[PDB]
Amino acid sequence: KDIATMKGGTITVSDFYDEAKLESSNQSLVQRMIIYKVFNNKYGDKVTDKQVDAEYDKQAKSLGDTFESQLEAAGYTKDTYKEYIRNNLAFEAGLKAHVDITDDDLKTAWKSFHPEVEAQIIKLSSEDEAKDVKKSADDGDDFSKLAKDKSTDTETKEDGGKVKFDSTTTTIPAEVKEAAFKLKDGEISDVITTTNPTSYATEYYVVKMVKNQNKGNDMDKYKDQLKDIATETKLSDNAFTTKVIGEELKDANVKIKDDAFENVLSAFTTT
Amino acid sequence: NKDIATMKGGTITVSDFYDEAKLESSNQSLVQRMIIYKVFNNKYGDKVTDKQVDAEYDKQAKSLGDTFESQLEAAGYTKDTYKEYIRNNLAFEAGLKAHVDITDDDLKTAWKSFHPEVEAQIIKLSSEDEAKDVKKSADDGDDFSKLAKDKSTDTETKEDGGKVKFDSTTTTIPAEVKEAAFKLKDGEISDVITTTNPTSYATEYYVVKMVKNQNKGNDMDKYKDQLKDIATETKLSDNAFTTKVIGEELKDANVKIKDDAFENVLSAFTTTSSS
Repeated sequence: KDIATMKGGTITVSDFYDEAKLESSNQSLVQRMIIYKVFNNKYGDKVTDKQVDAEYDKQAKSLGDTFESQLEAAGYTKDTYKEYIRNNLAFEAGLKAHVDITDDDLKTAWKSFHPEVEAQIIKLSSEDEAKDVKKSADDGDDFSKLAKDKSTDTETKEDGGKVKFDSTTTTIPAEVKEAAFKLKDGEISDVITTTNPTSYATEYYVVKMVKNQNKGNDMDKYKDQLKDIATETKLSDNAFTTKVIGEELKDANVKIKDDAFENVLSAFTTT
Repeated sequence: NKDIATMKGGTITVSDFYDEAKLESSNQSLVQRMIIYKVFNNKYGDKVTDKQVDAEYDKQAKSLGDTFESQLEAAGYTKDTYKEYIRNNLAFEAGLKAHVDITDDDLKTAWKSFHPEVEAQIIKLSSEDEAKDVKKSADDGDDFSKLAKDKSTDTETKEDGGKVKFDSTTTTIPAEVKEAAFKLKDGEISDVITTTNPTSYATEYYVVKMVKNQNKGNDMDKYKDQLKDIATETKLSDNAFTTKVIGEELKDANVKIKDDAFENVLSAFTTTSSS
């Protein structure tokens, strides 16, 4: 009840509500809170604790030893950042449940798909460093040796910079996939400038092609994964998700009891 | 707690809303302001009257049209509730004012760029030719008042013969205008004057006739009441100032945050060790 007190006067949760319920930020909030609840009641069974754990783990290693404490900063606990993860997973489950892929959808996926290749990567923090490296590889230093000695991708460095990837591989920069796929077997890239998911990560890279793969004609060979890429595409359209969310709110018979949020769903329940 | 909404298996209560909202940064700031408002209201509230609330409401209302009434429903406010906001800011500023102790220096600064009240006439034109034409007219003769009535696009002043009274502090008059105006001797007509603003960006032109200029002289004591005013208004907008004052009043009110989720909400005002 009491959020704070002072000489003559108390501020309650109720007093806080009456103010907050006006704020735009809280319009958006109660919207999301309704959406999450509806999708959780419907698609929540499709999401497992294992997958929540998995997603937590993923993002945690991808965000430092400080993550634990970066959540204190964002007001979250562990168990409550999971709750957010569990909300997003059931949400996307729901969207996925409304995907019906078309021969067009597939064709679009295809047009820019590349199948899995084996390659070796050296990553450097400098431009000279990578320029210097490419000359080395030109001379004929063993790739794996240069990789072992130099690559700053500690992920791959001990293995001779061996990576496997396709057009969809997320951990690998776009400028890299771009250059790599061009290469014939045993051919070494030029230097490659890029940006990473960081927001400023201006890395450089050299690449050796181990096993390139041509995709051919009959797209049916890669139909299982084309279905996938295609599905991921739709899940990012707002025309799509708007519609889907629209449908599910209708399905769940959502009734706004507080006049203050009477308008909160209007973005969906409309023509 | 009340239900905010319901659906097939599931209710969202105010309580459920709270536990989520109390994390949001927006709501950090909110409970901050709400604590500050309450503290100043308990202390300086008597210094604010319903009349002054009404006054402030009225002011802003006429300054927005038939829009306003309905622009508040848009911002989630009622009339009764927008008043409560006005009453919160008035008691806030009351409190700040209560901590102003002006210095000889404060006054001196006010003085340095003060000009006392002058009587003048202003014609506003939306063209450059129009105003160039006008200045020749005033040069010829014809009553200033007449030219003002016929031409000035400032419907504010147009019916009065363009009579304005103002000083250095008058906000409704463009600074490039006050600049040119104060230079003028009595009965002297300005040159054309280009300027800005109005609707946050524009290019108006102005002609000015000086009716009664006033020199400020030496003894700054003559204008002590209004220098104190300018000075007071200056302090009320210093952050170092207001921070300190708000700091003090929270201390005075022995504010205790009962929900760990806002434990940090007053920290901007809790001055501590700095070496």
